Amino acid sequence: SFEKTPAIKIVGNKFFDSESGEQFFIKGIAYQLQTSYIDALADPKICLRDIPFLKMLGVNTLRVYAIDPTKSHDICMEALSAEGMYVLLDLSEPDISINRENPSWDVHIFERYKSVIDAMSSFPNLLGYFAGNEVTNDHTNTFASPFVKAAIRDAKEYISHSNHRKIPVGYSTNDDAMTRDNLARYFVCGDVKADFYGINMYEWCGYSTYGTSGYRERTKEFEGYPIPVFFSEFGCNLVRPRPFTEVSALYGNKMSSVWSGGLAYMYFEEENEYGVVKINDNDGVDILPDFKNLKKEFAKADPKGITEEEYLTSVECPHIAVGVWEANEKLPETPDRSKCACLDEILPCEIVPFGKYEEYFSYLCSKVDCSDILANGKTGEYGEFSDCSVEQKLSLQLSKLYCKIGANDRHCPLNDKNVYFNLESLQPCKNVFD
Repeated sequence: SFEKTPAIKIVGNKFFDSESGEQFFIKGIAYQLQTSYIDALADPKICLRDIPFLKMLGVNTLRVYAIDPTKSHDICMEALSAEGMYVLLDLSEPDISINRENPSWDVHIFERYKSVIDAMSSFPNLLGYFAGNEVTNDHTNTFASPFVKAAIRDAKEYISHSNHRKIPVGYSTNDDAMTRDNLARYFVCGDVKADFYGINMYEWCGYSTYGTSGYRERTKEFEGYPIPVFFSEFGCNLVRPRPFTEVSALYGNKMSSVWSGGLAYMYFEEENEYGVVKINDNDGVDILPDFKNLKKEFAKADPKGITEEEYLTSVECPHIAVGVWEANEKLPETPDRSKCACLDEILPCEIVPFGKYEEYFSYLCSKVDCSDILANGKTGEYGEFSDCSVEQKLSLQLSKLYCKIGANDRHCPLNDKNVYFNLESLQPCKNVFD
C-alpha cells in the first residue's frame, strides 16, 4: 500500500497532491551510490539502512540517477512510500545516454528508456522521469537538445500508449549564462514540451543572500514559466560545513510562488565533499556536520502554497544564431527497432560492439557516403538509418564498401577481430530494406 504517497500531478506550473488538493513542494536530496552504476533501490539492505536517516533529514523526495530495470524495486519503493517519500528518476545510465559531443537518438537509448519506464511506472510515489541531464551544457553543443526533445516526446508517447499512470517527463539542466534562457525557452517551445524543468543550481555559496546570489534574478526570469520549475540540485561547497541558508530563501514567500522547491546534492559523501553522511568500513552511516544544517533548514522551511481548487480560478523557439544557439526545431524521428533489426539480417558485413568507432567511421566515411547514418541537430537533417545502433551504423558503411569493391568473396574490407561475415545475409523481416 502506497496510501501515504498519493500520486502527484501537474496543473499549470505547479505540482499538486492528487487526493488532498494541496500544492506539493519538493524537499529533496540526491541519492546515488557511485551494471557499473549501483542501484541502491534494488538492494533492501542499503535502502532500509538509509531511509531512517533520510526520514530524520526531513526529505519528501529523492533524486536517483540510475536504476537497473532487470531488478525488483518494490521493497525499497514501498519503504519510501511508508515515510511519505517520492522519487525523481533519470531514464539514462552512464553508458547509455545521449552523448553531448556526438548526439544521437537511437534504438539502443530508446530501449533503455522504455525498460526503465516498464520497471518503475506502477509506483504511485514515482514523481517524474528526467529524459536528460545537462546534455547541452554550453554554447558549443546546443545542437544536442533536439535529441533530448525527441526523447521527451517518445518517452511521453510510450507512457501515453500504455497501461500506466501518465507520469510526467521533464529535463534537468546546468547553469551556463549564455545558454540558460534559450534552453528554458526551447524545452517549452513548439509541439513538444518538457512536463517540468529542474536546474542544477549552485549560485548560492556559503553565507550569501537572495539579492547577491543571483537567486532574485533567476526567480524573476522564471516567473510565469508555463511548467513546474525547481532546483534539481543545490548545495555549493565553498564554506564547510555547508550552511544551507539558501533553503530559507527557496521556501520563502517570494521564491515559493515561482519554484516548487529543490533537492540538495547529495546524500553520500564520495571524495567530492557533497555528502551529508559517510558510509564507514562497517557499511554503517556516519552523520556529517552538513546533515544537521540541512535538517534544521528543511524543518524551518514552510512554503506557502495554494490549493488546486483555488489555482484553477505554443511558444516560439529561439532563433538559430551561429556560435550561440543551434538547436533546430525539427526533431529526429522516433527510433524504429524493426527497421534497424533488418540490418542484422541482411547486411553482409557485421561488427560486434566495442576509440575505434571514431577511427573506423573516419576511415569508412572517406570511402563511402555516410549521409544515411548522420544526425544533424543544427540543420534538422537526419539520415535514414541515423536512429540505428552505433554497431548497425558502422556495419552498414562496411557492408557498403564490401559491395562497392565487388569482390564477392566474403572478405569484409576492414582488418579487425570484431568484423565478421554475416551468414544470415545469404538467406532469402522486410524487403523494404535499403
